[PDB]
Amino acid sequence: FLWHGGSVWDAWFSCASNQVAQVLLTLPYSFSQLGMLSGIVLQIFYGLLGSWTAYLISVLYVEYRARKEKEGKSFKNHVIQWFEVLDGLLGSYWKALGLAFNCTFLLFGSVIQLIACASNIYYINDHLDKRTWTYIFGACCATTVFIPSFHNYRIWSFLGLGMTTYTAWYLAIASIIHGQAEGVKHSGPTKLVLYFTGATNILYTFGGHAVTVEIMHAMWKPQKFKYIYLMATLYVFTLTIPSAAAVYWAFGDALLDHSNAFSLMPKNAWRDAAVILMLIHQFITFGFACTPLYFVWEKVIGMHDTKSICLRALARLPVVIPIWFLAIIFPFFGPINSAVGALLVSFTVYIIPSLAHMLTYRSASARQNAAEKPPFFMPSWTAMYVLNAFVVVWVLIVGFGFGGWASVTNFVRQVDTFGLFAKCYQCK
Ligand SMILES: O=C(O)COc1ccc(Cl)cc1Cl
Ligand code: NA
Repeated sequence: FLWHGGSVWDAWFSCASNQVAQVLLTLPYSFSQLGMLSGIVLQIFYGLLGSWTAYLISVLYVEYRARKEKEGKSFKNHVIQWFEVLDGLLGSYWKALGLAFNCTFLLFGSVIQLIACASNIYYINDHLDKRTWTYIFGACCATTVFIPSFHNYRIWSFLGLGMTTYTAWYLAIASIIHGQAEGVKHSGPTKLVLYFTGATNILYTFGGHAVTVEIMHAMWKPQKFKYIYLMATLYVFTLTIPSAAAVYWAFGDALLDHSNAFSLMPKNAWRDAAVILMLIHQFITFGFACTPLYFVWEKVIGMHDTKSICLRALARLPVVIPIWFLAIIFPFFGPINSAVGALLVSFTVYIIPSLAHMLTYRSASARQNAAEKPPFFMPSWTAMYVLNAFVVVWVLIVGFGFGGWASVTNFVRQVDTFGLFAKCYQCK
C-alpha cells in the first residue's frame, strides 16, 4: 500500500518503457550458444533480478526526497536526478561513479542503435552493403543536433510497445509455419567462451527497465496500490521467450553464424513490415539516448544558454562524431551486446543500486527512521541484506569475471576474422 507509483495507466507506462526492441533479434543466437534448458532459466533469473533492482532504485529515490524535504526544501520546478540522489545519500565519490558509468553506457548504447539501423535496412534493399547504409543512416542521425527535446514521451512508448509486440509474434508464427527442415541439429553447449558470451547477452537484455528509472523516474503522491499492478512486470516474458524458443527450434545450429534473425526468415510482406517497424523503433531510441549526453555536454562546456539553432548544433558535434566512427569501425551486431553488458551494464544496473542500498541502511538509526518499511514479499531486513550480497557477489564473478573474459575473447575473434572497417558483416 502507498507505493508512490500511480494508477493503472502510469503503471503500464512503466512496463512500456522496458525497451527490448533491438536485442529481440539476437536472442536465438544466444540460444544456439547455450541450448534450450539454460536459455529459459537464465531469462527468468535475470528478469526477476532486474525487477528487484528497479524496486531498489525507486525506494532510494523516495528516501532521498523524504530526507531532503524535512530539513527544509522545495522540489518545485526541479526534477531529481540519479547522481543527485547518490550525492545526497552517500557522498561525492558516488556522485562521480554514477555519472561516469551512466554517461559511458549512454555513449555505447547509441552505437548499437546505429549498427542495428544500418543492419536491418539490408533485408529490404540489399543493393548497398551495410557500410554504405551506415554512412547514410549516420548522416541522418547527425541531424538530432537540431531537435531540442521531446514534448511528449507517453505516445512514443505506447507506440513502441505495439511495434515490438508485432515483431515478437511474427518471429514465432513464421518459424512455426516454416517448420523444421530435414537434418537440422540442436547441439547444446560445446565451448566455454560461447556459453559465457551467451549468458551475458541474456544479462544485458533485462537491464533496460532499470536504466530508465535512473534517468526519468517520474513519481507523485501515493495511491492505494491495487496488487494487480505487478502483473505488468512479467509481460516482457511473452515477448522474449516464445519468439526466441520458436526460432531456435526451427533453425537449429545455423544461428551461431547469423546474429540478425531476419536473415533466415523467408521474405514476405510481413517480414518487410517488421523491418520497417523495427527501423522506426530504433530511430527513436537513438534520440532518447543522445539527448541526455547533449545536455551533459552543454552543461560541462559552459554553454547551456543559446538562442540560435545554428550555434547549438555547431557546438554540439564532438559527441556524435565518435558515435559515428565507432559504428563504422566495429560493426559487430550481436557480439557487442555481450561486451557492453559485461563491462558497463553489470555495474550500472546491478552492483551499484544494490551496494547503495546496503551502505545506506547500515546503522539502526537509518533503519528505524526509514521512509519505506521493507515490502510485503520480503518482511525482514536480513532477507534484503542477504539478497543484496548474493546479487553483488554473483554479478561480480559470473557477470564480470567469466562474462568479461569470454565476451572480450569473442569480440577479438570477430576482429581477427573480419578485419577493421568491415564491408559486410555476415553476408553471403
Ligand atoms: O534496443 C535495445 O538496445 C535493447 O534494449 C535495451 C536492453 C538493455 C539495456 Cl541495459 C538497454 C536497452 Cl535500451
Ligand atoms: Na551475444
